[PDB]
Amino acid sequence: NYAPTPVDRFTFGLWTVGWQGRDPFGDATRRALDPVESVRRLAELGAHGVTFHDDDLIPFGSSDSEREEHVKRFRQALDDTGMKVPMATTNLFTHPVFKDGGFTANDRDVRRYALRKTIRNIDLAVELGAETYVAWGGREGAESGGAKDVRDALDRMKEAFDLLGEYVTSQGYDIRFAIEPKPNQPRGDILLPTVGHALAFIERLERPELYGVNPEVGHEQMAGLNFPHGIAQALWAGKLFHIDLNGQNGIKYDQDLRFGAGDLRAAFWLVDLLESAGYSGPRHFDFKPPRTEDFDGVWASAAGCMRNYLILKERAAAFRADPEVQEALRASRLDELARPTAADGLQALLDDRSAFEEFDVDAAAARGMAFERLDQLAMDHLLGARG
Amino acid sequence: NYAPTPVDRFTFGLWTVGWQGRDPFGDATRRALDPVESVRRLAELGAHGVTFHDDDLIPFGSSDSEREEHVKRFRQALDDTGMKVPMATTNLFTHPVFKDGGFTANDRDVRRYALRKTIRNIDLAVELGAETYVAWGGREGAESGGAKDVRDALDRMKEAFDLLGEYVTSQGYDIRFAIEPKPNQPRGDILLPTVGHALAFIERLERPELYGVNPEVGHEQMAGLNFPHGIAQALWAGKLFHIDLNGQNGIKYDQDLRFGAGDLRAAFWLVDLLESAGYSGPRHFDFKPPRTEDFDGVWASAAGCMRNYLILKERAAAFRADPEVQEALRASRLDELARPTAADGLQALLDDRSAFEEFDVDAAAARGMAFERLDQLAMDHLLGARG
Amino acid sequence: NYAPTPVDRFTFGLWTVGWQGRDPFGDATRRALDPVESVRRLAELGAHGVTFHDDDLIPFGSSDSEREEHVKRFRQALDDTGMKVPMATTNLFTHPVFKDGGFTANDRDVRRYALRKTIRNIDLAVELGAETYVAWGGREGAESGGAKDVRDALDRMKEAFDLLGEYVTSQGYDIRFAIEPKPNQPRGDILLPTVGHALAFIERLERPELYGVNPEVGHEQMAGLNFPHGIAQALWAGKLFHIDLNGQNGIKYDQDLRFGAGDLRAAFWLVDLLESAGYSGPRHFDFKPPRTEDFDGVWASAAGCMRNYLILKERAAAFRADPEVQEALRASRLDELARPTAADGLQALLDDRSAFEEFDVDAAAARGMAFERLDQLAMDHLLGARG
Amino acid sequence: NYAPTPVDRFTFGLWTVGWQGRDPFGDATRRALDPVESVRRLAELGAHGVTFHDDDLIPFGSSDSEREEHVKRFRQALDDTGMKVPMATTNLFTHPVFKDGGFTANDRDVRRYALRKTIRNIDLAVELGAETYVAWGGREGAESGGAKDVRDALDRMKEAFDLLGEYVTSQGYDIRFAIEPKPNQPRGDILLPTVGHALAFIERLERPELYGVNPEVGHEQMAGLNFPHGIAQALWAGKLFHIDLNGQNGIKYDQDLRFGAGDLRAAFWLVDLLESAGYSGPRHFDFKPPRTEDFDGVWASAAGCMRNYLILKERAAAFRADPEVQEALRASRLDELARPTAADGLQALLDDRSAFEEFDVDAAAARGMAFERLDQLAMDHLLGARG
Ligand SMILES: [Mg+2]
Ligand SMILES: [Mg+2]
Ligand SMILES: [Mg+2]
Ligand SMILES: [Mg+2]
Ligand SMILES: [Mn+2]
Ligand SMILES: [Mn+2]
Ligand SMILES: [Mn+2]
Ligand SMILES: [Mn+2]
Ligand SMILES: [Mn+2]
Ligand SMILES: [Mn+2]
Ligand SMILES: [Mn+2]
Ligand SMILES: [Mn+2]
Ligand code: NA
Ligand code: NA
Ligand code: NA
Ligand code: NA
Ligand code: NA
Ligand code: NA
Ligand code: NA
Ligand code: NA
Repeated sequence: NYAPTPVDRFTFGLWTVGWQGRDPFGDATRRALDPVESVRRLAELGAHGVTFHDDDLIPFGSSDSEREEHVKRFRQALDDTGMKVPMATTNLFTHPVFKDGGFTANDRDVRRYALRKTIRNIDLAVELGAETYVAWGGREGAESGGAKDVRDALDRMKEAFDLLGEYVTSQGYDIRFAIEPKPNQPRGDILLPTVGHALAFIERLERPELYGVNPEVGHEQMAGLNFPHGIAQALWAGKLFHIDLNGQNGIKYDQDLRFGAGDLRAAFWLVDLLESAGYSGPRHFDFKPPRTEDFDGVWASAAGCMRNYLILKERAAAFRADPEVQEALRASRLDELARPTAADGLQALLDDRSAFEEFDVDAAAARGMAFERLDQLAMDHLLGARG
Repeated sequence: NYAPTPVDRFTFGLWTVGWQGRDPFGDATRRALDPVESVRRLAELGAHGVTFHDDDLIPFGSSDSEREEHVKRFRQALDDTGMKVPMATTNLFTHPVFKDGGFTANDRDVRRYALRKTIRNIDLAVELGAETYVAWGGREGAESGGAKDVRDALDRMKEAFDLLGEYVTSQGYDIRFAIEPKPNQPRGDILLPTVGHALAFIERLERPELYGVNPEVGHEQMAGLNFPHGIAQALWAGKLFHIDLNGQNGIKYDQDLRFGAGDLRAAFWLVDLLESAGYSGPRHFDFKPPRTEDFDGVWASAAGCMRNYLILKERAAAFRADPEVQEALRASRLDELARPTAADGLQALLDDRSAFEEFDVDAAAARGMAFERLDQLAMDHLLGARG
Repeated sequence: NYAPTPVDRFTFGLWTVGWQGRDPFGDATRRALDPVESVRRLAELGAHGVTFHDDDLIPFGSSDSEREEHVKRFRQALDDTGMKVPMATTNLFTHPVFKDGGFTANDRDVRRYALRKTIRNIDLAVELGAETYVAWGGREGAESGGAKDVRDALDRMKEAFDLLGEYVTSQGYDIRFAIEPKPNQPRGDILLPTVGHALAFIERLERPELYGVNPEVGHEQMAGLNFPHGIAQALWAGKLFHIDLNGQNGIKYDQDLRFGAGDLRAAFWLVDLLESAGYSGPRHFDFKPPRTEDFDGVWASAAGCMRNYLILKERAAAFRADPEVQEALRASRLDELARPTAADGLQALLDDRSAFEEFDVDAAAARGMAFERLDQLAMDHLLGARG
Repeated sequence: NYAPTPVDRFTFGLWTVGWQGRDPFGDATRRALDPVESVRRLAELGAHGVTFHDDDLIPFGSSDSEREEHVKRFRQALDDTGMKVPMATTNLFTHPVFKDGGFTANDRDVRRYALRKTIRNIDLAVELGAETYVAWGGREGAESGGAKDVRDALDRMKEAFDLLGEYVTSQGYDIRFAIEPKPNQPRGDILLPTVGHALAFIERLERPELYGVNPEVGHEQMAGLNFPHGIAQALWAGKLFHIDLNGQNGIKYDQDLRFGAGDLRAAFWLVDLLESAGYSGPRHFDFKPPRTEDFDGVWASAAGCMRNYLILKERAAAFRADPEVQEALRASRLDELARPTAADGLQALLDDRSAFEEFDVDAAAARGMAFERLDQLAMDHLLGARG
């Protein structure tokens, strides 16, 4: 049951199942995986595709001949399996040169290098067929207040993204960018810390249509925010270009648990929203099998990501299709929420005594919302406990 | 020392010093204050002005004659003291009718009433000379996932703000709106939970120039965010129309401590930013004297808000003016952060071997940022411990 | 299905279903309930009993004749329904006199009054058959560092609890005390903020056997802690005298959602633990139907508390009984965790070369824990998705 | 000014200034330091001593001859500088063998090895003169609910600490143990997550007098707790055997900022408490110079730890010595908090009409606490802004 197929568009970063287990306090617990291995194993589980940072696919500092051979082997694995590469990204965080940032490093020479490193990988992403190019500015930020003038940093961040937009336009590429917010870690505070901040920033770019967000479940939850709500705002803005799925237990370091772990009910409401809205992008997992696991546990954890999505999809669909739930949604006036407040226009509203002088506030206030019965129907559907 | 004067533009909500002390678990500990009392006492402390919700000034349900008398007494107090009213707002949260929201209530009749209540108070705000009209949508949100379709709610929120913009335009008013984000409380999750989400929303309004943000120190800190960083993004966007100053100890219920309490170093960096950027708006305190206090403690707490701002202003100015700090800022390359990455343009960057093939990443990575010495100079300045 | 019976020992505070909906920002949305109404309605839902603060049952300041009549009516309702009263507590938080605390108020006269108020209610609790007397010191704490010397406050808190222990001993009562931790709210920080702090404090009382903890799901989660882990430590100490069940979404104000809401997987692991350990006390709900609800929603929310416990009980039992899970637990060495490390004793351990010189650390480190497969079996059982 | 001397008992872990800068997302930014270098540089800054994990001083897997040479060089550096070694600890977290724990690993063979590794290092600690042996069980815990039976794990943790107590007793050593709590990171949840949980656990050990706590500023703040309050409870229990000083910005990953950074006012109240209580142990810094820094920044950050302690010590002493503050403390009834509630005894309290029938609750409730004026005096003293 719940068997994923490539139809489901489940994708995984090479760095997810390939995470060797080094953490702030601990050495690696697993050997490095050859990307070819990961492609073949993920395909066997029913994944649709993989994603990569430049330096996951091509060791940093590789010669041109080494680069070609790494890409050739990877492409053979993709061809052997039918796996796709819908998204790629740049590693602008691991190498010590990026310790104060890539695009917003105080040192101008580093900012220029970061751009050149990204541009090289955009070309590769396009060659591999990627539709989306993600940017996670994990080093953009500060541990202290004097270290980073945020207005200046936002100017530099806009300059960088504008140059990248000029680049893809000039090359006729169809790829689009997706900015991945995170509130903190590894920097004390990261610039563009939430979906909202990233959406707002995009509106100030020179070609805003080329940029959207890549929200990650656990990152919004590191600020204690409601991930489904943030996804709804991104969808409302037309900016949900990609998504990172995982689990998180609240306000902690970024745990990258398998999807469905962490906040299970938020996972349910997320899947309900994505499916109801017809989100058509990859269902991408940015997760880490815990370092307690051997490779069998790696593949079990990856399989669990997809399984949990599919269980939740089934339960959310059953919730929405249940005539009792539809009745409860009407009892709670969800239908009214979807209707304009004043399609009659401002003057009609101002002239409408039913909206003021003759509005019976106490009668209105007496009406219960019936939200608890609705939510218990949702719980019963999630748990398969209807009756 | 540190004596406030009206020049400093310190303002207070009537509901701040007037908070009677009722909390989720406790009855009022102080009697209600007459707004006239608050105006006169705040003036004696050196405040510049006050702000109000409609229902702080005019008891809910007042007749037209009662409304006129309350306003007349208030205006006499303002005239007697020289106090100004730079901002007003609507109470769309206390009355039970607003239990599921004002502008985004599921019930359409409530949404219409909320708009009419706001419009009535915009007229009053203009009559009292207010430049800014704040909206804190404290009831907009949900405790459960099925209760609120966030895309539909954002449609309703946009409709409401668009109607208000049409209203002020049609009346020729110069007032502008400032949306106040909060992540949660009293709703389980509040819509537009951070400065970023509010900034992003504004960009989708029909007349975006009429709307900005009213960020509150403690509200961003309830999501664990960096308040100075968020203010910097608002300033970068040209949207810091007003600000609410207070203190908060991290991820808790909204404490509304006096300004300077809570995160003291964030208060320092905030004042540094506001003063450096030349923010010209009110320095408004949205705080609550703790319910442990009698009225002498109320006025002590209000005086402390202003005193702490002025101490921090002095220390931040001394930091920025210190030649040793200026040297440290250059050592940390803050000057370079402010210079364009690639004013030479994209093609020149692509052709620049110093940005890629000839960039010595290891030499760059070896350079220390000297951020710790800079931050210790900042600490020494804050504490008045230079030497 | 999942129909509660009095056998299940589900209990509710009068103040739960009776919460009128006043919050930090909002007036009551529901009328007050007569305790008799609540007893009868809860009995109809299959509850076993109720609990009370003194001032929930007897209006503060009642005359002796009024007190007798309130108790008489309540006892008739209990007799009419078969409902029990297993626990009672004192309200040492609502009245303004308790604004700085009850037992740890700085004012000695208030501390003495708090003790007398508690003692009066202990007598009533015993008359009603209560086995446990809870103490939630919600006002014990501070908003500022100078206001409360915590060592002195702990001396006063110990003195108070020691006097209460002397009292019940002197009267020959069998009741025992259960201290309810909370980290913050309504005080900026509350004394004894977690299960651990309360357990540690109890060990320093003169008659430690008379005192245990009353942990509340949401309170530990307000510190981001693992509630099942804390319950395990309380059970390990022999101190889980009572429990408060509800839901919470992380680090926020105390939401008191119905049980099962909030962190659903933590609710699953909690029920698994309570049932596996044979916890024999009340399954008490300290929750608040949201203020959006009318009375039908109140009773739906209360019914949902019990329903969710029973669903989770079924799923946890099925998990533990599944031979595949039992195999996975052995694969993950849960059996070994339960066996002594060194029943052979210290000298044998020191002499055992297999524990040091001949321990193959790399072979040990290569063994995977298989925790992800175990956790996915747990997820499948919770969701009823085995297959 | 504020120049540290060995008199001040400032100590640093080798792993603090020696942290190479590897984080969850980034490679090392600094070369490894020879412990001899760190001892000499710290001495030059005015430190009193250093501390070590076994594997900071002796590379893991060293031969007996290598071990002797590393220790000999270290002891020469200590002798050359006058630096002391007051505390040592075991690394039971870095090596992959400890991925599920040391003392509470599910695998019994690992638990036995962890004990043997600790015992070997206790012998070395004693030889170097350490008074305290710290245990930070960073790997004790879980990412999933089924992986770790917490009651069984607590049994294993007690067994381990009891064996260590038997060991030191049998050898006649005067060293004592200090358990360091942390709520999470690197495990999803760590056992003994707070000072309270550790204090409670200690009470159940066979020789409780041999064990205390080593609380760390940032670790309690990762649960949003009040660090000074927790230190007060540890002092009240007689269990503050050692302390780790650093800074943290709230509920995040463990930042290990220099002391004084993070929550500055909590740092002030901590120093006030330690000095007022006469804490006589090391003022130990467990911090990490940010990876942005070169070695000059490492030493600046270490110097800043000590400087900030000394500034705060001065300001707290001035606060306590100020006759205006002493008056404010009396106005706020801090003197009364320190006096017994009922030294007259239970019967006298029960017979005292002034404690009940004749207690004027409304007159008591009208008295203000004057906590805000007290706290503003504290702020003025911290900032050196009295006047
Ligand atoms: Mg629709
Ligand atoms: Mg500039
Ligand atoms: Mg067992
Ligand atoms: Mg004393
Ligand atoms: Mn992540
Ligand atoms: Mn991601
Ligand atoms: Mn607030
Ligand atoms: Mn505000
Ligand atoms: Mn609660
Ligand atoms: Mn409770
Ligand atoms: Mn730490
Ligand atoms: Mn430490
Ligand atoms: Na700039
Ligand atoms: Na979209
Ligand atoms: Na709509
Ligand atoms: Na602005
Ligand atoms: Na005392
Ligand atoms: Na127990
Ligand atoms: Na056991
Ligand atoms: Na002590």
